[PDB]
Amino acid sequence: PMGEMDILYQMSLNHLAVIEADKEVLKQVGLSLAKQEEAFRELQLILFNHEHSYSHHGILGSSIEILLHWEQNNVEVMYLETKVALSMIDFRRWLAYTDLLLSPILPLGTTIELNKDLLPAALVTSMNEIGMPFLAIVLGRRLLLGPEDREYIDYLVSIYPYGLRADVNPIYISNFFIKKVLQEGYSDAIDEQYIENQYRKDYFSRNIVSEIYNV
Amino acid sequence: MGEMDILYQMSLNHLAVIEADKEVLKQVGLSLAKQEEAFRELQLILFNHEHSYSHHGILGSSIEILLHWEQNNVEVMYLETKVALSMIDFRRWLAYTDLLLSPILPLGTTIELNKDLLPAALVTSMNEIGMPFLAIVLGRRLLLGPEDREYIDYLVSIYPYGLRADVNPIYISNFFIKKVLQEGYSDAIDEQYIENQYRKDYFSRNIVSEIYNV
Ligand SMILES: [Cl-]
Ligand SMILES: [Cl-]
Ligand SMILES: [Cl-]
Ligand SMILES: [Cl-]
Repeated sequence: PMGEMDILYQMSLNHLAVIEADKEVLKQVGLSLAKQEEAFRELQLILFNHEHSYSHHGILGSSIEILLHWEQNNVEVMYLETKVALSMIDFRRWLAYTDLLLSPILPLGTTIELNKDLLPAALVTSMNEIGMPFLAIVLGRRLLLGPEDREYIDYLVSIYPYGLRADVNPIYISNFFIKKVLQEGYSDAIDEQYIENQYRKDYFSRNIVSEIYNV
Repeated sequence: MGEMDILYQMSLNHLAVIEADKEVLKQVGLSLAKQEEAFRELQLILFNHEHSYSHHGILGSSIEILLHWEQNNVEVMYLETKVALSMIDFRRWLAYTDLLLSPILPLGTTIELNKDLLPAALVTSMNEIGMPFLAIVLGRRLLLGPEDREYIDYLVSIYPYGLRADVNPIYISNFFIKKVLQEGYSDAIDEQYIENQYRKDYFSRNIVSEIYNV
C-alpha cells in the first residue's frame, strides 16, 4: 500500500533537474533497488569503489543497467528500454534518498554474516579464521556522525560470539558489508513507529543521508 | 556435561561443611539452576535482605531456605534434611552455582526488565506510554574494573533506541529479567566460547557474579 514514505520520495525526486518522464523511471528503479537488498548492496559497492558499470537482474523486477561516467561527472540509467542521463551529484542524491526512505532496516539483535572480502584484512585475520563465517550482531542503527549530525552510518555491530567487551570494540559498517542475514531480532509496532519517525521522517527533514553517498 | 558436574562438585570444596551437607547442597543447586525463575526469586530475596524462600516447582520435594541475618547463617531444608551454612558460605555456594550451572542468554536476545529494580527516572518514559521496559543483550558476564575480580551478568541497550551516543547502555543483574521475548542466535561456536570463557576460565580465576559479594 502507498504510504507516507512514497510522498517524501516523490519530494526528493522533485529536487532532481530532470524531466517528469525520467523522474518516473528513476522512481521505479529506486523502488526495485529497495525491494532487492542484494541488488542495492551491489550498486552501493560500485558507487563506493568508483566502478563504472552496474548490471543486475534479480528474481523480482527487470534488468537494471547503470554506466557511471566518472570522468564526465554524469551517469546513465536504463530500465525498460528507457535511458536517463543524470549528473553525478543528482545520481548520488537520488540513491541517497532511495536508501534513506525505502531501504529496510534490520531489527536490533539481528545476527548477520559480513562479507570478509570487504572487511579490512587485519580484522579478518585477528577476529576470524578460515571456514568460519564472520558473524555479527546489530547493536545500533543509522547512527549520527560527528557533532553536526549531517550523515549517518547504517549499523554498529559486535563480533559474534564475543559481543561488547572492554577488549573487543564494536564495528561501524555500511549496509553493503552484509553478506547474509541469519536470524532477525525482535521487532514490533513500537520499533516500526520509531524507525519511521526518527530514521526516515526526521532525517529527511534535516537532509541526513548515509555517509557512503557524499552528496 | 559430566565435566561441568565435576567442576560444580569441586566448587563445593570451597565451603566449610561436612561431606553429607555438600551432597544436599549439590542437589538443591542443580534444582535452582534448572528453574531460572525460582533462582531469580532467591537472588532477589538475597539482594533485598529478605528472610524466607520456598519453592515447590520440583516434582519430588519442596525447598525452604531461611536467612538468619542476625545470626549470620542460613538454613537450607531439602527432603526433610537440614544444612546450616554461614552467610559467607551461602553466598559462595550460590555464586558458584550461578557461575557454573545458570543458563546464559544468546547475544541479541530481547528481554523485558523489572521496572521496580530500575532507577525511577529511567522508566518514566516507558510508563508514560504504558509500554514495558524492553532491552537487548549486548554483552554477557562482563568484567568489573579495575580489579576484574567479579562479573556483571548483562550489558543491555534500551529498545527500540539501541546502542547510541545519546543513550548509554545499562548494566543489569540476571534477577532484573522479567521475561525473555525472543532469544538471539546461538550455535556450537557460542556454546564452546561460553563454557571455556564464562565458566571454566572464570572458575579457575575465582570470578563470580557481583551480586553475591564474596
Ligand atoms: Cl546517534
Ligand atoms: Cl562533522
Ligand atoms: Cl565487537
Ligand atoms: Cl542504550
